[PDB]
Amino acid sequence: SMKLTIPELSLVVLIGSSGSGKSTFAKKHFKPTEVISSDFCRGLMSDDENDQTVTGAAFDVLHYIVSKRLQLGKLTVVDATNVQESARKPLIEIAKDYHCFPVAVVFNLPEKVCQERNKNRTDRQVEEYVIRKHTQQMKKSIKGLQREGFRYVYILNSPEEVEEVVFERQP
Amino acid sequence: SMKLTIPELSLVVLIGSSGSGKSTFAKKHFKPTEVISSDFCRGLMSDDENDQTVTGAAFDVLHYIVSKRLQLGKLTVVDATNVQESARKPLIEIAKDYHCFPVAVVFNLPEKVCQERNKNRTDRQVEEYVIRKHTQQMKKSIKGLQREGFRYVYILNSPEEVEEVVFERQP
Ligand SMILES: Nc1ncnc2c1ncn2[C@H]1C[C@H](O)[C@@H](COP(=O)(O)OP(=O)(O)OP(=O)(O)O)O1
Ligand SMILES: Nc1ncnc2c1ncn2[C@H]1C[C@H](O)[C@@H](COP(=O)(O)OP(=O)(O)OP(=O)(O)O)O1
Ligand SMILES: [Mg+2]
Ligand SMILES: [Mg+2]
Ligand code: NA
Repeated sequence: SMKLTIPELSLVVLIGSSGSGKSTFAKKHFKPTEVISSDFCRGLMSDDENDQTVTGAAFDVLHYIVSKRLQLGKLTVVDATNVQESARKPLIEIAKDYHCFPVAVVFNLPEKVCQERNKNRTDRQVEEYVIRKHTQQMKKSIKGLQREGFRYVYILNSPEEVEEVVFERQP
Repeated sequence: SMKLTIPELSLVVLIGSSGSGKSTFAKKHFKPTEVISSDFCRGLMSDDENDQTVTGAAFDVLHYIVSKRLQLGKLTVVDATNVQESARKPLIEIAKDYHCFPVAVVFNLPEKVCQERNKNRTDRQVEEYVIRKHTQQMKKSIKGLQREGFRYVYILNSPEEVEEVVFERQP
């Protein structure tokens, strides 16, 4: 197993393209209420599925909910693409403000893997250019993550490594 | 500052080319007794600085000294180049055997920075080809370190980042 150590009070930031398996991973490894997804926050603003017209509001709500959970000392996982630096920075700042370790878990999978899983999704799907872009952004992000403020940086380089993951929480 | 978290009982493996500043870094951050260097272990086998028959035995001696330290629950830093997988493999196994976290600290510095320090060294120097080879090996090593068994992988990408390091011994 790939043992990934996280402190009992952490902000776990999932980083990966649409289709990289973040929400699948989150559900496998964490309790439902520990996981806050951008999709869930969008659904609070709109009964339409994946409504793109409320994106700004959805992410504001995500930040707010995350900050309130950390305030109460509760480990939180952020389930969003997080491939842009502008997306990760507020999470880092929130974590620092609540004296919580931000942790990066990166889904460094080949583009083709996400493109392939995308075409077979039942919930929703995106165009191929979106996953190409997401994958480029993710790859560009990897080097600078520690410097951005992530205390622990876990890069998963293949589906097998993702599968093998086991989290060890330390209090 | 770049805060790098290490458990109280860790095997810290320095990874970097000759000239990358490993020994200097080890001296700044750790106690002299905590640090076991390949140069020291060679010295135990020969006063002759240019002996290559000694290398195997000196690595055996280093592994054993590290083993006995970790068995005694004493944090140990391996000050050797460690740019080859065959050199890291026994270190990881040793850490695992004494239920210690192996930590990788990688001096991901440009070849030219290492070559220049080496030129300016007054204690002992290596040939330029050695540093060219180390740097390529260090670079090829980065991606696989987590998979090799390192529990925390810390990549230092510039002299400034190296200089900014603060170790935090919490877990
Ligand atoms: N390890 C896996 N092996 C095979 N299929 C997988 C794996 N993980 C996820 N999938 C499938 C489930 C889905 O149909 C599809 C996308 O997974 P999902 O977890 O929704 O990605 P995601 O949450 O990263 O995308 P988005 O960012 O669009 O929410 O891939
Ligand atoms: N951060 C730094 N800034 C400027 N000069 C440095 C720095 N670190 C080391 N040096 C200089 C001092 C030494 O004369 C020279 C080599 O450093 P040293 O710590 O001996 O490297 P090393 O331990 O990685 O080499 P080797 O693997 O050959 O033992 O470089
Ligand atoms: Mg998802
Ligand atoms: Mg040295
Ligand atoms: Na130093």
